[PDB]
Amino acid sequence: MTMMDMNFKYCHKIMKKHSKSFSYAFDLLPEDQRKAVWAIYAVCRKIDDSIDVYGDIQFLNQIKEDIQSIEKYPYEYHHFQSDRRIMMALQHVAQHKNIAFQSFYNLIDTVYKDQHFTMFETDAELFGYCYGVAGTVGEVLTPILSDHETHQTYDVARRLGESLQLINILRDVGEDFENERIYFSKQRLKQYEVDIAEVYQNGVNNHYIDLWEYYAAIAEKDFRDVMDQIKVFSIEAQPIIELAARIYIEILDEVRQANYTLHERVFVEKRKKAKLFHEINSKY
Repeated sequence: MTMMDMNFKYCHKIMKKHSKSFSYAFDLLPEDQRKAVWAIYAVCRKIDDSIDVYGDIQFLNQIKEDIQSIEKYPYEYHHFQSDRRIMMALQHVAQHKNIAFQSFYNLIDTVYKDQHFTMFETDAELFGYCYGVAGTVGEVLTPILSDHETHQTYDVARRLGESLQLINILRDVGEDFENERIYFSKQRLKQYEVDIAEVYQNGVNNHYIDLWEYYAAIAEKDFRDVMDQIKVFSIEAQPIIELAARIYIEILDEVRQANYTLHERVFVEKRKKAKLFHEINSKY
């Protein structure tokens, strides 16, 4: 194990700890590609989690300065201020692949703003947030998952990232509420006559189910549109992205099977993930 291997193994640890679903799928990529995904995913996770280190923006400002250093001087040695293992790995990736730095900055800007979170007035604001925290991740991963990127490649990766984030929102309604966050928009909540605190206390009801399904239908349609355009990705990445996506679509059914509970985090069994891989791998 070289020092750089240690850095990437740490990024893998971070990715697998945060999401068994994505790790299950992306770890199937060829070695050089999966390591780049681990590094990009790990940087985005550190950014997403940064405010709670001390309780303010210090660490986030350091992550940003580190990324700016890599962008400006990819081939110079930097004494990183945030997490050296992750930044050394990101820099290693940047030395070999085009990295969309402004997408990392859009993500950082979204996380800074989330400090002053106020509910979204409309679905456009919710979808803007999905872009900021997840469509940006799809954008940064685009060159790793495709041989020749076009605006189309980025558009499909961005839409996949945003769809996955909407599924995350649909799975986490209860845990997010506990953490003083409601992502459904005020407009849609008013329209469907739903109060999340009231549902967290009293259980599901038809108004809530209708609202949840309204968003689930949007995620499912976007998923279909991404699958229809899967050929923008490299031949090796195609079944991996289809698997990652199918596992997430499956979380929606797990929520329905659990009667839309706001009191536990549902999940797709590892054994079920393997079943989905078999079904897709047989098509390829």
